[PDB]
Amino acid sequence: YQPCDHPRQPCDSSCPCVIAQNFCEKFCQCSSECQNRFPGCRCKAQCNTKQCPCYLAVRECDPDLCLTCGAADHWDSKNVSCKNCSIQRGSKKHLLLAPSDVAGWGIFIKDPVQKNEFISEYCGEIISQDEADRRGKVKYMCSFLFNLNNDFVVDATRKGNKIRFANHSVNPNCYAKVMMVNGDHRIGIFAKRAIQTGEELFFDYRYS
Ligand SMILES: [Zn+2]
Ligand SMILES: [Zn+2]
Ligand SMILES: [Zn+2]
Ligand SMILES: [Zn+2]
Ligand SMILES: [Zn+2]
Ligand SMILES: [Zn+2]
Repeated sequence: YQPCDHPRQPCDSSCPCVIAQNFCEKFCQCSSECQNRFPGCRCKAQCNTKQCPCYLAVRECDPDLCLTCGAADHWDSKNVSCKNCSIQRGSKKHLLLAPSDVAGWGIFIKDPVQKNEFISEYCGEIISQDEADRRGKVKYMCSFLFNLNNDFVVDATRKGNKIRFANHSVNPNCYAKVMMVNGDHRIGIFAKRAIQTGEELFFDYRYS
């Protein structure tokens, strides 16, 4: 997002964040106490349903703001209380790269997953469709990209992780969410429906 910077002035009717109806983010130059900043949550635990303000706003919990859910207990890795810090923590479901049951190379999940559960971060560079076109004109052995939306693309060619091998389908069982993660947009992969162990993962490359 576009950070605001209006020294010695609050984030009022003249602040571009307030005008564009967006929260001020980590890199905005307003006070830490800016009323237009995201308040975080005060959940008991989990943070993986619409009852969590962070989850509802497509944001991971912030260790400096989400002080009660377990987001600040960053040293813990087992049966974690906040289920909305996985991208930050580098946690993912166990995945297997193997020949696809359809064709080429595929991804198989090794843990059962519920509808809308987080699977893995999809690593890569978020680039504009203009930079994606520029790259596609001029290359590597094999490139890995998908469309996030009408303006942005994720290129996993230079900075990807295993999940980049998950095949395309117009009837996918996975989807991507562009999420706010400690001031940065990062891509999360979630189950579209409940998936059982051993199932091949697919997502729609046209849009997610
Ligand atoms: Zn502002
Ligand atoms: Zn701002
Ligand atoms: Zn502000
Ligand atoms: Zn929460
Ligand atoms: Zn939170
Ligand atoms: Zn949380």
